[PDB]
Parts: sequence; C-alpha cells; structure tokens
Amino acid sequence: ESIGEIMGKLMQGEIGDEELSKRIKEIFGKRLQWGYKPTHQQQLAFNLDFIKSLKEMDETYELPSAFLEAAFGKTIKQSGCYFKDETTTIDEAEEASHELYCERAQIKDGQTVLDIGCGQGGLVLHIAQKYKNCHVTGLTNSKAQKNYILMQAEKLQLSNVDVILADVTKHESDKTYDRILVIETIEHMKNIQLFMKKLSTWMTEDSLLFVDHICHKTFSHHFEAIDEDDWYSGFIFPKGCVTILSASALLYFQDDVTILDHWVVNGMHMARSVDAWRKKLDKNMELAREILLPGLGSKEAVNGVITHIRTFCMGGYEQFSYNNGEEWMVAQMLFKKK
Amino acid sequence: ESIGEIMGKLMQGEIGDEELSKRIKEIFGKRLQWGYKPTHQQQLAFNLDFIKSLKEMDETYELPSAFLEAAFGKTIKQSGCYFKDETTTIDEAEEASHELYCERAQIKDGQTVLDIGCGQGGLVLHIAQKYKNCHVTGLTNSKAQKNYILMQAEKLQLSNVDVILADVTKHESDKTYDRILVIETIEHMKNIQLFMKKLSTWMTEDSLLFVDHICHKTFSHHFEAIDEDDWYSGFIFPKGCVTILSASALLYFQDDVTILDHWVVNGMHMARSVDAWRKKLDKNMELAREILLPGLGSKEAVNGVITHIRTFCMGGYEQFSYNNGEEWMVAQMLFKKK
Ligand SMILES: C[S@@+](CC[C@H](N)C(=O)[O-])C[C@H]1O[C@@H](n2cnc3c(N)ncnc32)[C@H](O)[C@@H]1O
Ligand SMILES: C[S@@+](CC[C@H](N)C(=O)[O-])C[C@H]1O[C@@H](n2cnc3c(N)ncnc32)[C@H](O)[C@@H]1O
Ligand SMILES: COc1ccc2c(c1)[C@]13CCCC[C@@H]1[C@H](C2)N(C)CC3
Ligand SMILES: COc1ccc2c(c1)[C@]13CCCC[C@@H]1[C@H](C2)N(C)CC3
Repeated sequence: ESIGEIMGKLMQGEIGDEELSKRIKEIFGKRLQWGYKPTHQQQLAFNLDFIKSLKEMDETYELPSAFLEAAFGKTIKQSGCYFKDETTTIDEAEEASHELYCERAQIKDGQTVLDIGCGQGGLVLHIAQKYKNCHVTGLTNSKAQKNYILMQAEKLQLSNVDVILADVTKHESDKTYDRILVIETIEHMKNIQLFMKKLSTWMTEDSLLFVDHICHKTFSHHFEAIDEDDWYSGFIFPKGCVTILSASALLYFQDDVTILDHWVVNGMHMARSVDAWRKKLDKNMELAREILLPGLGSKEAVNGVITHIRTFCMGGYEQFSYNNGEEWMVAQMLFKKK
Repeated sequence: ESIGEIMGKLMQGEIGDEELSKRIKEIFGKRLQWGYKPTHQQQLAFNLDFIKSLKEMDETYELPSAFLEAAFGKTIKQSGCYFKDETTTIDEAEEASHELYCERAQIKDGQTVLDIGCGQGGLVLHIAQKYKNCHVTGLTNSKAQKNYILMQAEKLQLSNVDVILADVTKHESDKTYDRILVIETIEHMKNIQLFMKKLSTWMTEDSLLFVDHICHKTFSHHFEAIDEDDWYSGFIFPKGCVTILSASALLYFQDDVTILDHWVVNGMHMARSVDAWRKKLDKNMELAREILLPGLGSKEAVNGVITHIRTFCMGGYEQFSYNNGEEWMVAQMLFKKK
C-alpha cells in the first residue's frame, strides 16, 4: 500500500511479525534483482562504475547504557558475531567473534593496537585482557562510549587501555600502531580512498590492518530505497550514510595498502546476531520501556525508538539469512602498508 | 576408455568431431565441479589458497610462417579476438581486438609503447601504423618472430618499430615506457609477483599497464589433468606451464602497481576465434600438409602436429563457449605504478 500507510500500521504495532518479515524480504529480493547482471562482463561494468563513483566522493541523542545492556550481549557488541552452534548464546558469540578477529589480525602480546570506531569497546577490552603487554587504543566519536570503556577498564583492573575521542576523518596524529582494526566502521565512511590513505600513515612497514565489513558477495550498493515501495531503507537509516561494499570492493582500494588475505563469514552468523538482539529486547521489553522513558519524555517516543530498533533486527534477519546466508554476509581483509 | 586408447584413435582420425567435442566438454565440466564451492566462504578460501601458492613459486621447433598464415588470420594474432557479428571474419575480429586494446590502454599518439610477448606482432604493427609519433617496441623470446615483425614493418613502410629478443623474465633494462601491454602472455609466467614487480620498474608515474589474460570468472587453475580420465590437458600442453587465473586474481598482485579499471570479455569471442582458426586450417588442410612436410620429415609427423593444433581449437571451442561464454572468458585490467 502507501508508504505512509504501512509506516502508520508499523508504528501502531498492527503488522504481525510474519507480514513484517515477508514485506522486508521482498524489498531485499528487489535489491538482488537490481544488483545481479546477466553476464560477468555486465557485472564488472556495474561494479566498476560503483567503485569509480566512490573515488569521486569527498549527534544529540544517544541510547542509555542500561538500554544497550538490555538489548545487546554482555560487551554490547554492535557488529556481526560468530555462532558455532544453534544454541550458542549471544555472549558466547561475542567472545568467539573477538577471538576470530585476534587470530585473523595476527594479534600478538606486546603490540600497539588501534580499534577504529570501537563502539562500546568489547574488542578493546578483550585484547587488553588477553594480551597484558599490548597497549590498546579505542577511537570513537562518542563521549558516552569513551566514558563507558574507561569505566569498564577500571572495573576489570586493566591498565593498558586508552580511548581517543575523535571523528576519525578529522583526527590528525604522527602516532603509529602495530595493528589497526576496523570492525564494521568502514560502512559509515564517506570517503574510503582517503580513509585508507589516512590509516596507512598510522602504520609502519611492520604493521597490519584488519577490516571487517558487511557486504554482498557479488555487488555493492548504498543502503537506500530503490523505489517508492521501499519504506524500510529510509526508516532504518533516514540518512544516506551507509554503504554495503561487495565482498571484493576493497581490493580496488590498494593505493596505499597491500592485501595479504581475504575471507568472508556466511550471513547466518549476522542473522543469528540480530535474532539474538531482537529476542533479548523482546524479553526485556517492559524494562527497556522504563529505562528509555526519562530521556525520551513520552511513552510514544519510547515506542518509536523501540519499533525502529526492533524493525532493524527483523529486517537484518531477512537480509543476512537470504539464501541461507549466501547473499549478504561479512567480508574481512588483512593488509600491510604499501 | 584408456587414455592411450583414446589418444590412439584421435591420432588416426577415428574420433568424429561430435564425439571429440563431447569428450572435451565433459573434461571441462569436471573442472567446473572441481572449482565451484558451495559457499562464498569456501570459494574465497579456495581462491586465496591458489593465490598464496603462486606467491611461493620462484625451443627448437617453430611452425613455418607460411603454415601460421594458412591457419590464423591476416596478422597471425594468437589471442582471443572480438566479433561484433556472427559473420565477422577473423581478419576483421583481429582488427577489432587491436582497437579495443588501444582504447582500453588509453594509447595516444607520441607515446612509447612496449608489447610484452608480442608474438607475430599484429598489435605492434597496428599501433605503429595508427599512431605515427608513437615508438612501439615488441618483446619476444622467438628469433623467428622478431624477424617476421621486422620484415612486416619494412613492407608496411613503418619506421617506428623495434623488437627486443629476450626472455622477459631475464631481461634487464633501465628503459621506461608510457604504455606496457601484455596480451595473453601472463598465463605463461612462472612467477607473477616478480613479473609485475619487473614491469613496474619499466614504468614512470605517468605510465599505464594493460593486461589481457584468459580466465575463469570464479576460480583459478593450472592447465593440467585433474584425473586419469583427462587425456586432453597434457596432450595440448605437455608441460605444466599455463595458468588460468580467475577474473579477479590479479587484484591480489598490487604490491607494485595499482588498479584503475577492470573488464571481462565474454567467452564466445574466444570461441569464435578458435572456431575461425579451425575452419581456416580445415580449408587449407592440403596446403598445410605440404608446407609442414619439409621441416617435419615425415607425413606422420605432419599429421601429428595438425591433430594437436586442430584438437586445441576443438577443445578451446568447448571451453570458451561453455554456458554461452559465461565460464571461461578473457579478463582485462588497467594499472598505474604504485
Ligand atoms: C557498527 S558500529 C561497530 C562498533 C564496534 N566496532 C563493534 O564492533 O561493536 C560502527 C561504529 O563506528 C562509529 N563511527 C562512525 N563514524 C565515525 C567517525 N567518523 N569517527 C569515529 N567513529 C565513527 C559509530 O559511532 C559506531 O560506534
Ligand atoms: C598466447 S601468445 C600471445 C602473443 C601475442 N601477444 C598475441 O596476442 O598474438 C603468448 C606469447 O608469449 C610469449 N612468451 C612466453 N614466455 C615468454 C617469455 N619468458 N619471454 C618472452 N615472451 C614469452 C610466447 O612465445 C607467445 O608468443
Ligand atoms: C543486521 O545487519 C546489519 C545491517 C546494518 C547495520 C548493522 C547490521 C550493524 C550492527 C548493529 C548496529 C548498526 C550497524 C551498522 C548498520 N553497521 C554498518 C554494520 C553493523
Ligand atoms: C582457445 O582458448 C585458448 C586456450 C589456451 C591458450 C590460448 C587460447 C592462446 C591462443 C592460441 C595460442 C596459444 C595461447 C595460449 C593458450 N595462451 C595462454 C592464451 C591464448
């Protein structure tokens, strides 16, 4: 029907989960139709056009930590996790994911480590705890996040953690690091070529860079509506600020760094992640509503924020589970400096 | 049946074209089964293993030119050509291919141009004729090829052509070039990382490198038998000396050069190329046998050489036409120096 109509029913909670899932799945299906070309010749033409376009491109309210704790796993990881079993808990999946990054980024005790867009600092705290001679720096644009990480470090008796409060695109420093990690942050970068260039200036010849990003296995796209029938994309990200690179897109951004290894993690891991958050939010729904009320001012504003987050999870499930995780998934790459 | 048995019937010309095509198609089908993995995770693991393996790797009889002229097109191009129409002739398809390379490599009058593994020099002669202020150098490991090119240049009143006689892997020079072209030569390179490094030392900051190579669109493989049922691979290349890179494989070889653009050409163009050579050889069969007899010594040795070349064409047809050209095809990349 009308977008305004669907949006209305959604906010009133009049769309059941089955219908909601069905509608979002169909939106993603149309994206697949948009992205897949009939020949590899056409596929590469499409993909290179996107990559060329990238090379031309040059807040106030934050959720309380108590709410984040009620919706996300123990370390409030806000990125795809890794689920060995169907019964793996979100807390276990956070730890597994942290361990996977440490292996693939070849973290060793004694290294200086920078985590770019470190969020609530789960990975920073993991590395700091596991490798006592490492010196781990998180970089975040959120004062609330910085404060949370430093508190957790204090509680965990960690003395090897610091946090830089900065917009990474504006941050200037002569400091270099043995390891730079970027976990699901590059999706938010307006200018990737300049981003990778900046990162290279923070590396020495001995450094490694590890990037993890949501991807599609074949093509790239901005997270935005194709047509007027897509109410979902703009509801979730009202800004044109998220890019879903193809699994191979970063191979074309080796001006300043050199690839050493490349992996993908099947989308069912991400699907199980957002499912876990959705289920946990649902379980703690009453508590969540109570926590949010002070800072939001009305029970209607609370309902709005919850609907947004819950829909993000329901939609993410359809996206990443599509074709048993073989459409949208997570890409990982390891680089050295050129 | 037995490989020795099939080889026996083949040499006696007792295998009809239909059976021959069917047998070779089945061999290529098994390669597809070998190369395609069930998940992108597994596909990338497979592909990166191949790319890592590459990074660890560190004659007497030539066909008379008269024979080559009887089998190949006018400029004796020995690489995939480009066929606009079903009725495009091989001579037209050679020229079209030459033009495509000139466009994609951004050839401009006045440039110094190096063609690595230039063969019988069709592209060298094309650029020299079209761009009178260019200075075009072909590099070949064949004295016969060098002699052929220089004769043709003399006949065509070209004064802007030279030929280096060298094994490119051994060639040392301080000379740089505005444009370096590599047309279906990298498939023969034992050590690609060192090859690309060497090429970079022959470039300035203003240079471009253009590489064209046979590929598969998804995976890489050596041109060799998977199993004991494959009589074809070792008959065509009795040496383990040809590598079929995936369409994206060279993206992982940007230590010394930086990608600017990337294309593929659908495999039907290659299929139509080998078909044209096969048909022309068939037409000039009597003449070919006469030409070859002096230098081969026996009518049996002649038959052997012809069977080899003809089978190469029949097999190439099945390979490149597989799934309407959407399996094996031609990859092209444009690079600048790092
Ligand atoms: C999807 S979250 C991932 C967070 C964390 N790496 C994790 O795995 O939980 C991406 C993070 O990048 C941060 N971010 C976005 N743009 C940024 C910028 N310009 N400078 C610094 N951080 C930024 C966001 O605030 C967010 O915390
Ligand atoms: C498939 S042919 C392509 C020839 C030509 N570029 C064309 O398009 O017709 C590849 C060429 O590379 C040459 N070649 C192979 N190894 C070489 C080496 N080490 N040095 C120089 N040329 C080499 C072969 O002799 C052959 O002429
Ligand atoms: C369900 O799949 C998705 C889809 C989009 C997004 C995510 C996950 C993230 C995890 C949760 C917080 C927001 C994140 C953001 C957008 N970035 C780009 C990646 C991880
Ligand atoms: C029919 O498809 C093929 C398959 C293999 C090969 C070819 C074409 C070439 C053209 C003809 C001369 C030999 C060439 C050699 C091997 N190189 C690697 C590429 C081009």
